[PDB]
Amino acid sequence: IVGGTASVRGEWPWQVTLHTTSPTQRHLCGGSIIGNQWILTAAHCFYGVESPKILRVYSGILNQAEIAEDTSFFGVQEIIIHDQYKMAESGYDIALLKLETTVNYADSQRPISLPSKGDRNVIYTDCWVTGWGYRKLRDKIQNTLQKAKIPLVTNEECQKRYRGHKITHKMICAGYREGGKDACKGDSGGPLSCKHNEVWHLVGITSWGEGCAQRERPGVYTNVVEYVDWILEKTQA
Ligand SMILES: *[B@@]1(C2=[C][C]=C([C]([C][N]C([N])=[N])OC(=O)C3=[C][C]=[C]N=[C]3)[C]=[C]2)O[C][C]([C][O])O1
Repeated sequence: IVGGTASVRGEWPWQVTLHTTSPTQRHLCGGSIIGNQWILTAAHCFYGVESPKILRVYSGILNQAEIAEDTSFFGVQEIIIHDQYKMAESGYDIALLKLETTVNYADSQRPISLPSKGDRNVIYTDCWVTGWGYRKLRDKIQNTLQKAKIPLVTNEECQKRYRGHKITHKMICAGYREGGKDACKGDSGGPLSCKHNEVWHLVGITSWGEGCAQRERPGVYTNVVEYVDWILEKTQA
């Protein structure tokens, strides 16, 4: 997260830090708890991941320093990638992680409500992107969970900033026309949370962008509401 600040413990209880143990353990991507056994994240996070066995999900985490060899974690039983996904910039950058065990909710770890199709007309004015990603470019994973408030931008306006891409209705962008605040490497898969009527919604999933926090280069996120049907179908035993 570029241009953000340190988060408060338990402030983003749905945020998880997804790690890979190969070759040696490290943060790989962000993710959001959406069910007692489900994490919603980005599909491009699993490039090269041949098996869910090397994945480890950590919830109720603020600082990466909290994570040690003796720290409890959730194993991944199954990785579910949307069957139409090819690459982040093409859309369909969404994936589900079925945990080997159930998450016991608490103030430090609880789910985030998915957006309702009857909210597409709703205009979010209080959205934040969070993560342990780079603060600058060519940097490194941060210790403390960073947060940054970022206004959404219309797709028509986003399309203007990405003339070489096709910004579909399954994508949603956010950023300041002057840059400065934005998601960056390591923030992938994390949530874009908007607070509407005292309730938090998982509006988007950090997917891609051009560089980090550049002027006239809004971050691009998966438009979660466009996938509630997909999510139901895939999480229904
Ligand atoms: B992801 C991941 C997250 C962010 C980025 C960013 C784009 N973000 C944005 N502007 N909203 O791009 C870079 O940081 C970047 C791009 C090109 C050259 N240098 C840096 C990219 C990727 O987080 C984990 C990673 C795993 O695949 O994906």
